[PDB]
Amino acid sequence: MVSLAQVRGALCGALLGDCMGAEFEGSDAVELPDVLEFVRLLEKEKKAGTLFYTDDTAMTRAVIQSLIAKPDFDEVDMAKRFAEEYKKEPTRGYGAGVVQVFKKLLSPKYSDVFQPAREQFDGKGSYGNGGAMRVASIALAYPNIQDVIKFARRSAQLTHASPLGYNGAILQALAVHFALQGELKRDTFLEQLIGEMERIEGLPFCSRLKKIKEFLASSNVPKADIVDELGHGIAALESVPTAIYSFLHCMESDPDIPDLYNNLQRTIIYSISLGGDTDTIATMAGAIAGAYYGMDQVTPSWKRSCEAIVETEESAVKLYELYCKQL
Ligand SMILES: O=c1[nH]cnc2c1ncn2[C@@H]1O[C@H](COP(=O)(O)OP(=O)(O)OC[C@H]2O[C@H](O)[C@H](O)[C@@H]2O)[C@@H](O)[C@H]1O
Ligand SMILES: [Mg+2]
Ligand SMILES: [Mg+2]
Repeated sequence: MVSLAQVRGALCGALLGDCMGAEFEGSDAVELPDVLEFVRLLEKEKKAGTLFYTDDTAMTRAVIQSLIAKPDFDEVDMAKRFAEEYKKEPTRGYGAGVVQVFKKLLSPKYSDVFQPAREQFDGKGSYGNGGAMRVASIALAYPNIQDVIKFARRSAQLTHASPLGYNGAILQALAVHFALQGELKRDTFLEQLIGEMERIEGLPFCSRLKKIKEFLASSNVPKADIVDELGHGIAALESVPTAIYSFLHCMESDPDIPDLYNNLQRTIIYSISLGGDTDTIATMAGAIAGAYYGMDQVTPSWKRSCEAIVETEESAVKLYELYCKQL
């Protein structure tokens, strides 16, 4: 049985990764030293709430409010909350494409809430990581893996109609789902994910999960190799496996990151140090780590720095009660 500490951990880990990663997003200059300096400064900051969240968290909050309002899952309700959140705070950092989905949903013209997403990119759909950046809460609300898969897919398909986009969301939901199942050994965790994605894809995501297995079996893998083989990009394929790798890697000491940081801290630091799409890779890695290690590794000095931490903690309690009702 999942603990309150795990649901809280996942949501706070997602918030921290977004808030902390946001400062570096789209840098091909961010290096580990920058991130370590940022963290030391952040811990000494006298004012609370100095880091604002981005679209990653804005959409997360909308997903959560939809699940609480309509716990059997209502994609029409969720689409409306996404569109209305966009309209209310359009500057949070959304992808250039997905804005058009929100505009179409806000218009009177579409009865099918999935149709705007299908029309994206000449009808091929978005392959971006926006479906995955917000999907953790599906795994926190629905214990049954079949529900996690079908609702991750549908939640993603409101904006991301490409199989790369919505399979990336499924993968991220499954990573959170398997992280909730306890002391899970690295090898078991990957076997669980590969098992599910082979069925779902069959294989681009499986191929990357296989590379992850190879990397974890090596030592001192340079950042360059991770970036080159897994990616650090806005495409789901180039970010969701990378977030999973970050989590798995950070289950053990990293030679470049001081051991005074706990595993969840290490995970967020490491994620951000890979550069590229840093808010999204760290929000995804942070969700997984939070689910795994729980709220005991979300420290007071870190969490107080984030916009909407109190609202986030309150929403975790509500999600936990939905999870418990689903049992
Ligand atoms: O099919 C495609 N063809 C061509 N380009 C594609 C395609 N799918 C995604 N993209 C690219 O991926 C981008 C993002 O996808 P989309 O517009 O659907 O938004 P999405 O929400 O996927 O972007 C999420 C990212 O946005 C913020 O950075 C946020 O923090 C996160 O990193 C698009 O603007 C395109 O550059
Ligand atoms: Mg963002
Ligand atoms: Mg991002």
